[PDB]
Amino acid sequence: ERILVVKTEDFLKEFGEFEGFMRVNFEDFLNFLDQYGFFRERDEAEYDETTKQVIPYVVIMDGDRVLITKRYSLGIGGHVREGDGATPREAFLKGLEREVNEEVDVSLRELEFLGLINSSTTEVSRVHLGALFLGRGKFFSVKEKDLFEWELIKLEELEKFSGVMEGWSKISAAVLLNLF
Amino acid sequence: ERILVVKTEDFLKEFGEFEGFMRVNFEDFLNFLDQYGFFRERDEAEYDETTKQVIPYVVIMDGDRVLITKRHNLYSLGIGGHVREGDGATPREAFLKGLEREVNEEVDVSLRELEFLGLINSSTTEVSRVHLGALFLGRGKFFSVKEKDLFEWELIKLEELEKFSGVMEGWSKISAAVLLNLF
Repeated sequence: ERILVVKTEDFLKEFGEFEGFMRVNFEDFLNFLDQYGFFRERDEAEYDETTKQVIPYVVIMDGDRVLITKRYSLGIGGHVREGDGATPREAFLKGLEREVNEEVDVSLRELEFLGLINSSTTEVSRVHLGALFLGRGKFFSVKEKDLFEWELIKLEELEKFSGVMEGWSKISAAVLLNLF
Repeated sequence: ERILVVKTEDFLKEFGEFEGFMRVNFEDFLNFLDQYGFFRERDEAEYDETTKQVIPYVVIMDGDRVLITKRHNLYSLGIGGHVREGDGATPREAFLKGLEREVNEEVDVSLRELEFLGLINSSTTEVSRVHLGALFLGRGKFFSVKEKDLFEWELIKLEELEKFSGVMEGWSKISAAVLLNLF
């Protein structure tokens, strides 16, 4: 499984040093992936902070409710695979679609890029770069019952729930609440 | 007490939208203060998200140890305060003296470099949403806290800071993450 990465060094040169979330221009991010993105074996990428794995991270909203899942997580993330597209930008956009459709049955109406998530507080977060989207649509079901439980919570309740969340979910909760 | 503030619209225009910490150039920031900074009554800024109160926020390191303080009482990392109108003739001048004053009111230290690291902008609390943090690392000799009946302190090794960051909140937690990544 070869997956999409960028050199952390190139990421830092292009977007600067930040911890948490930062809004960026989507065109600029896609241009960045085409210029600096490459593919590596997941087994070598997982432990090597030389690179950051590019992770589309989609928060699903159905009306005024946001989907949260437990194995709580606010976003649905996955890797971008070499086979997902001819170029890093194409692979990214197709992985975004595939990634979400693996976990849930949803009819998306619009997907909005919000920005990037970069955090350094765990071994795993240090080897990941998140591309945060808000996916507005109709939620039908989760694809695998033995993998995930789900809840659809109102934004009024997200304030409460984000206290029991960690990492990217916590950051994404803060961003979503501030946006609305 | 009239204190240094900026309009949120001016802040977002200059620095954009972020949640957490972002590195910025110190000169650019000070220029930003001179261009957009002004002073307003403190009590009347607490209830207003139209403006952000500029808070110098200094993490102190003595050798390879970092200062943690504690007045539920969380451990905290960083000493902050408001910049007062009487600290200087301009926003930049008031900031720089207020930065020094702010720290000296809380602790007895002798600091080499104040290294400006960047800005903290978090929206997770009422106080957070009206505060803009200017994060510095001050390296020096730490002697004591000014008010020993208001705070306890500990100097912890940097390899212990990850543990403490796990139980801290707010700007302390963010600042711990920034410092650990710098090292």
